[PDB]
Amino acid sequence: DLEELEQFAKTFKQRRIKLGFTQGDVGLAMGKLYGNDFSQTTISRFEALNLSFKNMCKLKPLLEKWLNDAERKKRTSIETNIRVALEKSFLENQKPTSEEITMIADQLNMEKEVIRVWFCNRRQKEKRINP
DNA sequence: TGTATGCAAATAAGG
DNA sequence: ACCTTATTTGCATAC
Repeated sequence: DLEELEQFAKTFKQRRIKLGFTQGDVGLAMGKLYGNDFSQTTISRFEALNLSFKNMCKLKPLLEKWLNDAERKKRTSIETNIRVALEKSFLENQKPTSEEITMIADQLNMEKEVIRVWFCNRRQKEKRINP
């Protein structure tokens, strides 16, 4: 429930730093503990209660565990120019075909997947511009 | 050097 | 497969 997490977040911040652990370590420690590591950003945000109640309830355990006991694909950096060609392409055809997508990943040196996702995100951005 | 944060990739859930 | 939709999560960078 509410306060329960309110506190856990706090005591966790104390114990963590006292034990000589940066959010950076804490994140990556869970890496060699569960598979998916957590960037410093997520750790910081969890401490500052800067996350959704659900995400907060989801993360408490994982962390809480780590605390006492101790006592995902890499983000593709879409470059400015590729982002442009992508935008150009989108302006011509919003919902590209699988093969078309493949064709683009081919001409733009990047993984096919990063493109399908971009086209889905773009269609989402588009909705926020024209409901 | 550690920590905060804005933008946007990537994801989970359900067709 | 692969979509929409809502949300989770990390890069990059300025305190």
